[PDB]
Amino acid sequence: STGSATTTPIDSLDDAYITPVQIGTPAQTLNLDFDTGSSDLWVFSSETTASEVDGQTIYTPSKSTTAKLLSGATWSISYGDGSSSSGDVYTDTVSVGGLTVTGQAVESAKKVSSSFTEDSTIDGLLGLAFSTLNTVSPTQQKTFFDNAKASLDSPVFTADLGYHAPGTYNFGFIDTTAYTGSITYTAVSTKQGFWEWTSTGYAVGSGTFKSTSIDGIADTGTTLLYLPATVVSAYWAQVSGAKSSSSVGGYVFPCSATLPSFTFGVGSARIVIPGDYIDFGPISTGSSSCFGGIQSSAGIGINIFGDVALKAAFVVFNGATTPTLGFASK
Repeated sequence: STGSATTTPIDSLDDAYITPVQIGTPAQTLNLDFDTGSSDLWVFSSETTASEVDGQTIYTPSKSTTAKLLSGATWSISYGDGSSSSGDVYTDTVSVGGLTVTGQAVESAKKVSSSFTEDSTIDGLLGLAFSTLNTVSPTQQKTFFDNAKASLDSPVFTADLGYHAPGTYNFGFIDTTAYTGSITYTAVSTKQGFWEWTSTGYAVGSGTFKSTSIDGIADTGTTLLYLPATVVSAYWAQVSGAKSSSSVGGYVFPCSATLPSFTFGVGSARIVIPGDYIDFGPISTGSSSCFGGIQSSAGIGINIFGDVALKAAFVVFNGATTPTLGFASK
């Protein structure tokens, strides 16, 4: 089997992407944030504290003839941005782009933190990291991809995120029309539960490539590109007036600037992020200070190849017995 679904930016900055997902019988369609940096499929629901729902579409398990309470199971998750959610668990039928999994754990939120409530466009998350990170207790649950893998034509999914435009998540096949050149594959460590790999270096604009190993994660659920402070300083030093602002929380730059591109290495191959992809717009409405798309990871503990980086490539998440990542230009 295969599946193919369109993923759409939630706003004019590409802050996140939502993909329609069918849950239950008859189908209830929710728009979920596919997140290769976490491993829980959780939704706003009829159980969510009413004051914490503000415009989202909810899953109502009592209206699904295929829903079953997973007795005793609870979940609770906290993300790198400080947001969180928790609740109980049902199993139900879940379909993405024509690909159906029966018995998928659907984690029903009883509580969500303010940033989730405040974002009316995201009805939940669909985790695509390794199932060892799933938070369900006392019996850990598998991701949608893990449950689907054996049925897929090939044990892979691909992320093709657009710049200010829709893109595609495919399951079970590699669309050879969706990229240019060849796909370069690189080793993955699953020891932390992430799609963790080592970039071979970077360049700023037309500058020379610096060969240096940068360990990080391919994370569709993080907006920006977080890299070591040395790399990020080298980038922003090429932008007149750019500076790190402790009050804003990162590098800002004059909105009048034209930004240089940023290249990262994948083996001997190179992925170029155009300068425009690094512009996240005014820090507050009407400001002439703009927020940068490349930021320091120094306070995180891990480097993160988020959407800013991933949207410049066609990315293969290869879930073969030994997982690997593939990157192609497009």
